[PDB]
Amino acid sequence: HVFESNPSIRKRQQTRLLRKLRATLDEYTTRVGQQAIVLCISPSKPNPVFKVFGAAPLENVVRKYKSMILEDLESALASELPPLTIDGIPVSVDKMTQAQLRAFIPEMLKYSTGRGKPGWGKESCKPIWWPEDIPWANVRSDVRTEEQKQRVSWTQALRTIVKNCYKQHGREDLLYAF
Amino acid sequence: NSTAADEVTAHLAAAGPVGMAAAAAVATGKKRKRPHVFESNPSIRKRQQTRLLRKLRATLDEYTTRVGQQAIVLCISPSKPNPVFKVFGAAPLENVVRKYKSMILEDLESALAENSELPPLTIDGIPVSVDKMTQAQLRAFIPEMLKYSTGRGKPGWGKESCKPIWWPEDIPWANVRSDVRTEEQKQRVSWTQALRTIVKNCYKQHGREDLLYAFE
DNA sequence: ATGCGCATGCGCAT
DNA sequence: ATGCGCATGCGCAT
Repeated sequence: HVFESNPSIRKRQQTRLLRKLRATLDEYTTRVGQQAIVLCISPSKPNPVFKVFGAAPLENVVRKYKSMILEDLESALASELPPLTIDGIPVSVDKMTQAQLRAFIPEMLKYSTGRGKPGWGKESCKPIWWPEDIPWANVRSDVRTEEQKQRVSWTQALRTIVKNCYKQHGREDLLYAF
Repeated sequence: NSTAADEVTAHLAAAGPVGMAAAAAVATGKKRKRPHVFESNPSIRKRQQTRLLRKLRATLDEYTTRVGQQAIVLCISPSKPNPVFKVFGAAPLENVVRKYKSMILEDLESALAENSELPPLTIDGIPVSVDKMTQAQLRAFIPEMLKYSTGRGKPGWGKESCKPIWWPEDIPWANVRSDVRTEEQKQRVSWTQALRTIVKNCYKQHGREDLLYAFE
């Protein structure tokens, strides 16, 4: 998507998306039975909008933090690939489990190639950085030769897939968490 | 916020602070007359949580891009020892909010403060039926259930002097870490069913079979 | 001695 | 066509 430069269209979209956020969140909080809120902010003068909606009592709890969150936010304000984080927490590539790597790699691929679907098994879709000793095949199930498995554990091969991608894009800053 | 006035939210609210958080969340929606209802099956509920978080992330992304405005979703489960506190959305608001995990958790817990030898069956504080637990959850639960049932810190796996009186006759008295049944035993009863039988037998023996079937 | 949690396959909804 | 998440062994810290 793109920022909507026309304000009339921007207010139309805001209304549509905010409302869709409310309906999706209401479905989430009821069906999952979990406290969750959406928080939207604009520090525009002279009255910044601090809009919270979702589950009670989380909604009123978060509202009490308007002044502090607004303060802290003005302040933070003072080749793309995902950061090495699983659920908002940073992980070393060497810290990720096989299960974390199997989930991380298809997301990484989307960023690296631009494709929503990787096209496993089609050589025309294989990235240039794909490791030479790993078949271009769904990481769902290791299909390497049995001697390949003796040399390199599957967890280590999966880490190599990730390391090759970040280095190919020159994103050591993300891989090593500078 | 009055949660006792519906059976599902009633059972949720009596499970403790995680369940009170859940009951209050479901009750928020009952006030808006919304169509949906809570999902008692933890495998379906996990699947819906995944689908629905994906949709929220995508809508937050579109909103933040098209409207140009910082926006996050925050989800919390006040569990112990590790509470769920996931924030996602626009940066840097995402990281601003993360720094208040401490305060927001204690503030949520405050606002929510408004007879069995055997523990309740819950997944991360949410009541669950024994027939809906996964194999991993049953296998992890059994050694904790043995501590409660026998009072022993160590179960003495394989010591016949430690085998519980309710232990199922067609399962070796052996660490549920690894199924050591014979192949014919394995063909007759799935490992998940055997593990359910271990649990069911224990609760039956203690007279607390009512703790086994949350939400039917 | 014993259970936490990874490894990894693979069912199956997508 | 594709990746979530359950089934179970087992490494290994305790």
